[PDB]
Amino acid sequence: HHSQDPMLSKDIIKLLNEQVNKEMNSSNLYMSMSSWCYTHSLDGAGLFLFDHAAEEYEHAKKLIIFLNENNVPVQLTSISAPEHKFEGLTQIFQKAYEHEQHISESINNIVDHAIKSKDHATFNFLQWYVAEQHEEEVLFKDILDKIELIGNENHGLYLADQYVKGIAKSRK
Amino acid sequence: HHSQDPMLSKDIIKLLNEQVNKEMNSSNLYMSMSSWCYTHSLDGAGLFLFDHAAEEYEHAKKLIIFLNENNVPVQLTSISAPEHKFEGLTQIFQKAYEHEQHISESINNIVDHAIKSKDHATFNFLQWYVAEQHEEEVLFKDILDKIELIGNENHGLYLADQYVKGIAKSRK
Amino acid sequence: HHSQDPMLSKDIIKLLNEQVNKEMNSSNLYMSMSSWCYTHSLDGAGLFLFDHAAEEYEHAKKLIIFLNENNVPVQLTSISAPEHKFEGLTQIFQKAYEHEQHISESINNIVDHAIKSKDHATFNFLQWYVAEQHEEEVLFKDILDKIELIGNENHGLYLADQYVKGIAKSRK
Amino acid sequence: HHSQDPMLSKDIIKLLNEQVNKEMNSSNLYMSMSSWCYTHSLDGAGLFLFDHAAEEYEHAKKLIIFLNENNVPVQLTSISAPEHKFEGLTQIFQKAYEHEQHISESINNIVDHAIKSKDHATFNFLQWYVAEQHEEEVLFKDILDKIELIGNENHGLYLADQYVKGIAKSRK
Amino acid sequence: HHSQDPMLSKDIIKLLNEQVNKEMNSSNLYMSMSSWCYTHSLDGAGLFLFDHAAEEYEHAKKLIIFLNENNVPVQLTSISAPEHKFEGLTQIFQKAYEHEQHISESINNIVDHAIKSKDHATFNFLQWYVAEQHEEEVLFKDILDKIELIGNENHGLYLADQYVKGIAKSRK
Amino acid sequence: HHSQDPMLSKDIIKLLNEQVNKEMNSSNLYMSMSSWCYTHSLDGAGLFLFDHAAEEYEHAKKLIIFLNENNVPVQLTSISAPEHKFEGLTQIFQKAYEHEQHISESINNIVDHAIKSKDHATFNFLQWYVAEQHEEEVLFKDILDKIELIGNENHGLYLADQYVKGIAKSRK
Ligand SMILES: [Fe+3]
Ligand SMILES: [Fe+3]
Ligand SMILES: [Fe+3]
Ligand SMILES: [Fe+3]
Ligand SMILES: [Fe+3]
Ligand SMILES: [Fe+3]
Ligand SMILES: [Fe+3]
Ligand SMILES: [Fe+3]
Ligand SMILES: [Fe+3]
Ligand SMILES: [Fe+3]
Ligand SMILES: [Fe+3]
Ligand SMILES: [Fe+3]
Ligand SMILES: [Fe+3]
Ligand SMILES: [Fe+3]
Ligand SMILES: [Fe+3]
Repeated sequence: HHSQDPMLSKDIIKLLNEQVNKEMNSSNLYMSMSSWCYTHSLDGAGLFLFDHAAEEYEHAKKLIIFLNENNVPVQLTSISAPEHKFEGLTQIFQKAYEHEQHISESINNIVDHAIKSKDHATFNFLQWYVAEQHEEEVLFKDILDKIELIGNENHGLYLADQYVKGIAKSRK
Repeated sequence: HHSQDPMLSKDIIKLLNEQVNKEMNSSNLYMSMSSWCYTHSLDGAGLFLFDHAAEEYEHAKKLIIFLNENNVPVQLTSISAPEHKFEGLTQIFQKAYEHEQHISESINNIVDHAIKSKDHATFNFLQWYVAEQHEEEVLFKDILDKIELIGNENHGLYLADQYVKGIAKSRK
Repeated sequence: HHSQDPMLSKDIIKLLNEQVNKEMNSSNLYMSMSSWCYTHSLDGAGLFLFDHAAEEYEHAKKLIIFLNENNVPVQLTSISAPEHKFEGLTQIFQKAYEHEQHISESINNIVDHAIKSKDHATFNFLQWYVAEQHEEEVLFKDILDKIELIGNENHGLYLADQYVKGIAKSRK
Repeated sequence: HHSQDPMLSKDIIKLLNEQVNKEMNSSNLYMSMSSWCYTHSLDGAGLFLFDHAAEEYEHAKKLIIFLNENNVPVQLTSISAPEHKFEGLTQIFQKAYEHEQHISESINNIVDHAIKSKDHATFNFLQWYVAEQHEEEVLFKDILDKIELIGNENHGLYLADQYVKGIAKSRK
Repeated sequence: HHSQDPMLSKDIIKLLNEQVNKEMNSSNLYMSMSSWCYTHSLDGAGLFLFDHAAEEYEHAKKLIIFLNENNVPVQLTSISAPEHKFEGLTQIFQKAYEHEQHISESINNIVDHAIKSKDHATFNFLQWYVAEQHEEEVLFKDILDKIELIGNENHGLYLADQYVKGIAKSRK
Repeated sequence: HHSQDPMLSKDIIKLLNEQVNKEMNSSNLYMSMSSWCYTHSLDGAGLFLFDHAAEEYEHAKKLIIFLNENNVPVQLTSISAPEHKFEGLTQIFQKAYEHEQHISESINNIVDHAIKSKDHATFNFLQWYVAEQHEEEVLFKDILDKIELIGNENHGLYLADQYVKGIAKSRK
């Protein structure tokens, strides 16, 4: 039997499939960061990063659904093992914020290509993703700001972890 | 500051981490099978396999939570690129059933090791997973039996896909 | 058409099929004991033993369901005619308690074999059955204890039968 | 102590006891037919025949209750091992319908004997059983008619099994 | 009058009776630790440890109930006078965590012996206890981790005690 | 840091700590009596005495709470092993009633000393305990009276145990 061709252009297909893989890679990075926190008495950050990891995978799934509905083959590549070597809470959140900036840039690039290609189905679809990623990037900026404001001296780590725990609980 | 040592034995830690990675690999395999179905006019099987993929990832997350609570570092490996080329619906479900048999065996091995090691915290924890995996294995056996009973001749693929669609919707 | 092979090992299949037949045999034994009581003015014990007979058959049915779901042929043998010759209420409950001990032993043997064979699907499945059989064995111990405490002298049988009637009614 | 004599005549006692044993035999036959269906990818028929088997045992229990209330000893015989080898769905339902015809005849015989003996307590008691058996006999006639109308060619078995599955679910 | 023999084996009887006494030793230890905290301005830890002591006694009672139902004599030994002198909050929780590890090991040993003896009534019964003990052991690990993360330096004791107070209140 | 001195006098501290240990001893005695009843077919008395044992420990805990709130160190001594051998139901309740009389005397002594010392905080606190102990003493007098009224002959033990069972259940 004959099935209809992919409804999206080759360039958009490539960008979206790359994004699915990016989100899967991201989810594993956050699981690794989460585990570091949990094994270093930082269960507030552990919980926050675990729930964030789960959310990034939810994004991957929503992108997959869009590919499926457009008859676009989902092309899953090898998901690289995440980094696991971390120096401390501040470094983890510094890395995480930089990572979120990279994710934001990647989404901006897809949306820009959708505009250039006149693919307004894809442009319109990605709007929830633009909005949610913006919220996540801001969130990581705010947490990093707070960790750096508190510091790590006299009970600093405890204060920071409890702050992050509060955020984790308020979001679930 | 000093954090407490992992609460599980070395062998159990390794088997559980390997299981997390098995479930992640499984989830990506099912996403790939799902995509094949969606791109070959089999949206019933597509939906079923997508939802199943998401469920295997849920299992991975529950395993991660247990590792976290026991102060056990989670070691995520590189998740292999799943098979993407398939012959048809029957082959996909034949492969899936064999895969579920492998997953069941892997869990049996962990539970057996927990008994031998006298790790009854882990034995007790794994019981939901034993039960859910058994249900999933039986489910794939049943779907494969039904696909083989219907066959591929005449409107066979349509009938089989609609049957699988019904299961997918009922499990939501 | 091809149907999938039994999902359980040959040894486990044999043990479970034997257990189905054991429960059917047990249900008929209890019906016989019940009838003896009803025809000797002991309607309290009659009701109790009838309802117990029905419960043992419910166990047989649940075991059958498990065999069915695993694609295991149910092999029903001849169900031997139950003993019908009884001396009195005490003897009936002495025999019944010994019988329940035998049933408990038989279940212990299946669970032990499941562990040895690493069949944790079956181990996990049998847990409701282990728990319920334990309750039933304890119940028969308690009733036998009470019958022996009361005795059969001045209104003893009436007192014992009314005691058992109370239990029967409280359980339904 | 003295217990009152059986309240029913010798002939009626024998026919009723024989009927209890007939229903027990019937229940085991249907369990065997059900198992054949479940192991040959016919889970619709499997479910239907399992539930029917359980219902025949319910009839046996109601007959036993009546014997008990009339101070009539229940005489349980050895329940024969049921047929376990079958040719297919059509043969199973052909055999089942013939079996239901036999059961209907057996009940007709008891009711007739009750009239001849002027045992109107028994005649009156049996009316629910006459009514329920008639419904069951008609049901098996209808299912057999449908299996024969569909046939075994093409997707015939699948269609027939799904039809029977629908009936099974609607009767729950 | 004759009462039925104990329903458990001599070895299991010994292990379970030892466990009852272990829980009653534990309960008294925690009451003593709790008192130390209350008399040294640590009412958060005082409350937590008092409530924990009460819970260990609840476990002892549940074990006693199981012994009673199996006609097993409860053999209460002398309960040793608990340690009453302590160095501080960190030492108390270090000692408590080590103690909970010992309790976990003791339960693992009973469960292992139940498996070896084929006593699946006892195995099944102990599962709530395995699960609850695991939660308690994890809890003490978590509290010790937090006490160590905070430290005893300027306001440290206050912060740690308030943290423990929050846990105590949330578990009520 | 400085913690405030105990708020009670040395004599009152001694009497209250002695009372905590008395109640713990009492609870273990009643657990032993309960077990005797349970292993000699007297589950009515078994349940009653088990629940009473638990209640005596509840008293111990309430006393401990009062010591804690007054910054008074709790001084737990060795709890000696309870008597495990008994002659029968009457003997157990005779011993129990005498024991309750002793407990009542001990409380009277503390209250008297509180009045003499002008410790009206303690006098006021103990009023629930005076009232509850009075009810318990009266209860054991009533049960002993009933056991003696019934006797040990001709179903006497059964009648007495059932009477006590009724009280146990009504107090739950
Ligand atoms: Fe993000
Ligand atoms: Fe994102
Ligand atoms: Fe501070
Ligand atoms: Fe699975
Ligand atoms: Fe799985
Ligand atoms: Fe039983
Ligand atoms: Fe049973
Ligand atoms: Fe009497
Ligand atoms: Fe019928
Ligand atoms: Fe019938
Ligand atoms: Fe058709
Ligand atoms: Fe504990
Ligand atoms: Fe414990
Ligand atoms: Fe008292
Ligand atoms: Fe008292």
